[PDB]
Amino acid sequence: MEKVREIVREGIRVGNEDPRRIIHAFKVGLALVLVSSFYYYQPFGPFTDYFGINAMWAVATVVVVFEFSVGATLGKGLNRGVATLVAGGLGIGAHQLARLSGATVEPILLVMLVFVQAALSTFVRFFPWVKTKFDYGILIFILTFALISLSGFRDEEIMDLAESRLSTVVIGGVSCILISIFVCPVWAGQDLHSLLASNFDTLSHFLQDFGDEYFEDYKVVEKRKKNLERYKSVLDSKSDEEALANYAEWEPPHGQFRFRHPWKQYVAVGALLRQCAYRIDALNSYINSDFQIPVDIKKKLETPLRRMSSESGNSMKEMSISLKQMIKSSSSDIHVSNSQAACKSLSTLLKSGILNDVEPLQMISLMTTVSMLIDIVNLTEKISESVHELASAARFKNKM
Amino acid sequence: MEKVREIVREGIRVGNEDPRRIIHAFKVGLALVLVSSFYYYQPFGPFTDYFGINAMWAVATVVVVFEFSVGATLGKGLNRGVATLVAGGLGIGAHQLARLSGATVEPILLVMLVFVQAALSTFVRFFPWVKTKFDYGILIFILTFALISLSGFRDEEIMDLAESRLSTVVIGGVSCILISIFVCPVWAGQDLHSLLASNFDTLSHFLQDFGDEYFEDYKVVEKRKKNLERYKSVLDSKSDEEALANYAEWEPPHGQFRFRHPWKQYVAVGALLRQCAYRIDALNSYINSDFQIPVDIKKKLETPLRRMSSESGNSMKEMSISLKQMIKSSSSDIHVSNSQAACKSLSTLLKSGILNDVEPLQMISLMTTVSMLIDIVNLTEKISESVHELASAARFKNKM
Ligand SMILES: [Al+3]
Ligand SMILES: [Al+3]
Repeated sequence: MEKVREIVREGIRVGNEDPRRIIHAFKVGLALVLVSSFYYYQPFGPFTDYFGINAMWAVATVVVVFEFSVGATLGKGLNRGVATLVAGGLGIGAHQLARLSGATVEPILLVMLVFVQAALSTFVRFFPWVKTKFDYGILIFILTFALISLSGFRDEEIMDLAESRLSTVVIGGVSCILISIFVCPVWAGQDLHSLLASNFDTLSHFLQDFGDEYFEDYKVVEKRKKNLERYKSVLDSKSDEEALANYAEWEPPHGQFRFRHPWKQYVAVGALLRQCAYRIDALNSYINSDFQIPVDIKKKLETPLRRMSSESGNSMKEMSISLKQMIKSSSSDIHVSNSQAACKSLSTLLKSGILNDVEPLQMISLMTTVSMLIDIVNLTEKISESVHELASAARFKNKM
Repeated sequence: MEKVREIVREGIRVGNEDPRRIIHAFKVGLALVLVSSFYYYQPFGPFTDYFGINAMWAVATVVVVFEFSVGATLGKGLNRGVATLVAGGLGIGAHQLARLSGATVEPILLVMLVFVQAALSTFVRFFPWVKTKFDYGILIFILTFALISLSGFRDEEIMDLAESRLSTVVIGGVSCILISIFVCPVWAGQDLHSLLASNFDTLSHFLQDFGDEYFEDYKVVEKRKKNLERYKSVLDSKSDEEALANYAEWEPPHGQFRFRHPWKQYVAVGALLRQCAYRIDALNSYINSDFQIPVDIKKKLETPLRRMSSESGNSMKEMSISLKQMIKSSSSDIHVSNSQAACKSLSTLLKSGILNDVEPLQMISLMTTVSMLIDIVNLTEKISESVHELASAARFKNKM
């Protein structure tokens, strides 16, 4: 009874985190009902020959092929389709040759050709190009060749069997793709777009909050969560960006997104934000340490550090705003030039010799923080140029 | 002809990088030949009822289940086995109930139970626990229930069909696992162990080379590769560590490794090395910059920075040596205490005021480098304690 309560509240939070998981769970069952009723009630005619010979394979296709995104099922469906076509042609050819050879060497020769192909294709599944794009196609290539060659049929039956396999894969895959595209779509390109703009938002949050909280019992643990967990969620999402980009390359043009859309540029901007998260991680550790400088030693540098941190935070905020609405923007340029002027003001402040009355270990912590902020300012200048190049590549609208 | 040359040399380098890919490609074809000859020649008797009714499903199982590691195929095989057992029992039960209800409502009630289960299981595939361990088991659960419920057989035939499905999954999976375990094994626990010791080695390489090359046309690009690519290979391997740990939790005890072996501690030590790679990344950027300090300004600090960097490099080297031979070691403690004494010597050197005749922008770069080295020294102290706790958890041998 107790673990029943735990699993129903776990289901409650999994559904509450994204409700499109509930709609995807209904779309899978709808595709199963649609495919099974097509092969049972047989609408236009009582099809025979290869049409209604096998119908468990259509349900196998729909269960395997359906996926949460649109590019995920389109990738699985197109891989399964072309692999079944090619391996079906090679399977009919293998049965022709092995029948032509002999009558008792025929199971021997067929199992040797299956050994050779499997070995050949299992080695090709370690190539990096085939690994990132078409690994499932090579698996279905092995599978379909070994189904057709190692069956116990003959020169007509094999032909019917190959056609049946090809036709039931096409019907199951097309039913999956039409329900995926036309009911409630979950585009992976929109999820990559939203994940990028959310990452910009969390970094802007830390920069403004560092501009305040650098110069100050459960509230300490609350702000500990609010600082640490956000940029630590940025660092652990290299893989999510990689996966959504591989899916979003498969999708058709929808809405605002053009047919050609630069997803590799999205992963490049994600990598630059991860470098900013490295520097933000270093700052956080120093902030949370126990060895803290006396506060007025920071208060003699409190002006241009506040200006640098706040203006780079506003630059990240304006870039996230311009990516959420897909426009070309020029607010980030003004907020970047202000941080550049603040860095030059700090460089003229440091020659004034205001740090000649300070212990050098405090100077170690102080010059670490100044170096981290200068690095983050130059990094946000790079991300501003890169987001501008992404905004011209995707042909964002020119409204502003 | 030209792309043929390109693909054969790509195959040459893919085989040369790891030759166990060639042996795995032979093991897959051997499992296909073994399974197909078992179902064709039918050794002990001409089995009937459920034994030789279906034999394409054994080859489907062997193609899908076989994987490069040992824990990978053991995970796929055990997931497929228990999912086929449970969904077979529920499928026979569903056909019993739907036959008991009516005679014309029976296809309607069967397709509604398939809709409910698919919806129920596709929602559970978003849980994080089920996602990291048993996602393929839930997929085979959907598949086997929908094969048994949506067939056109009746009260005896269904029973034979369920048993046949269960028996051919067990035979294909056991043939895969015995060839995987008993021919040439590729253990994923040994690959995680070797990947950890290699990561320690690349970090030790950078620390010694930084101790030399901090104080100095294609040779510049050569050492650019030799510095940059190593620690950048450390940073991009969070996922590899995660995947090999999930596989290595499935494996039986082999050789030196005990039945209980702490793979989560391996991923914890990998995370601490990734923090060291963050700090090493910051140092590299400064080293490669164009704004360089005049060299004698570094040469007045050249002594304890050399001692700190070299002793932490020797500590990483001794930890990698002790992890390659699986012993408990005490060389890392002496090499850590030397770096601690060097840090205190630097702290007494900085109070002497040798940095009062230097421009403060040069002091910014200098105090950045000193802060990075102090952070790396304290980090290697943490990794030394954590590798000691891993070395007692796994009960390494006490030879030294
Ligand atoms: Al015909
Ligand atoms: Al019987």
